[PDB]
Amino acid sequence: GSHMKVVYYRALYPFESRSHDEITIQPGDIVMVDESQTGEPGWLGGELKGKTGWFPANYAEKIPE
Ligand SMILES: [Cl-]
Ligand SMILES: [Zn+2]
Ligand SMILES: [Zn+2]
Repeated sequence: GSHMKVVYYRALYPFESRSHDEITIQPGDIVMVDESQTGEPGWLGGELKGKTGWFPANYAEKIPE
């Protein structure tokens, strides 16, 4: 994917990671996001609890700065 200026997303729906490059999120988790892979809806990539990876972009919401 592509790097972007670091931003924070709050998870809205649960997602369970399966591959190395995915992360698990639960509603309310805050992810520090620095990557995207464009798609419909595509993927966002970032760090949560010491792990890094993709999660589906429509499963979280951008937190205003
Ligand atoms: Cl797609
Ligand atoms: Zn493995
Ligand atoms: Zn992959």
